[PDB]
Amino acid sequence: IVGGYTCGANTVPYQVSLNSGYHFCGGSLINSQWVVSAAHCYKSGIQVRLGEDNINVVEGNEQFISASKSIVHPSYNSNTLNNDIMLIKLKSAASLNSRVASISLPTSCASAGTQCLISGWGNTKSSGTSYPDVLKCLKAPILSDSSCKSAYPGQITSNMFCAGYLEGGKDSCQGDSGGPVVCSGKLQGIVSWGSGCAQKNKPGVYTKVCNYVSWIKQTIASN
Ligand SMILES: CP(=O)(O)c1ccc(C(=N)N)cc1
Ligand SMILES: [Ca+2]
Repeated sequence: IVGGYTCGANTVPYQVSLNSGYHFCGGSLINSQWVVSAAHCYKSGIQVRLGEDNINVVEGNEQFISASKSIVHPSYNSNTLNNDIMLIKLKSAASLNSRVASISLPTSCASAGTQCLISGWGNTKSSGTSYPDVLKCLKAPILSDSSCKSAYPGQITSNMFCAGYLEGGKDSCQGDSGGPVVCSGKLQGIVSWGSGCAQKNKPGVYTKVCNYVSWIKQTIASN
């Protein structure tokens, strides 16, 4: 997260860190046994870490659980990043309390103009590199599909939306990938891609979760 603020420990309870020896992507807890992330975050050997603030210190509220299975969307295209969404089932259910909570799936798509909360442990600079130890947050609006398509000609599909500031300076970044975009208490997006981070006229591109609700529910109902 470039240009954001320190969230505060456990103030984003559905935020997860995907660890394979080190933090490599974010994700969101959608029920006690399932996590949603970006398909471009896929790897074998994922350990899911819940209840994290400082990912380098054990502070007392963590639950580290291994994944028993991961399911990349059937239509994921790694060249275009269309359908950049994956499901990860945990080996055992997480214990839910006020600091580890699921985030509700959307019942409708959110509109341009809606303000959302984006969070993650990714890079905090647009030029160099500086990864934070504690969770960063950014409030940003969903942009209109026209400006989104204007910023990225021939690249935005109906499964994507832009959120951010055209002026630059505030955006998600590398390391935030797979993380949540929550608007009015519902998971609306997944940190997916963008050109560089926080550049002028290159807002962040997010997977449009409302389009995948049926696929998520039935996949979890059969696995
Ligand atoms: C494909 P990725 O995971 O490296 C990524 C994700 C988000 C951005 C951004 N918001 N500018 C840039 C790159
Ligand atoms: Ca920790």
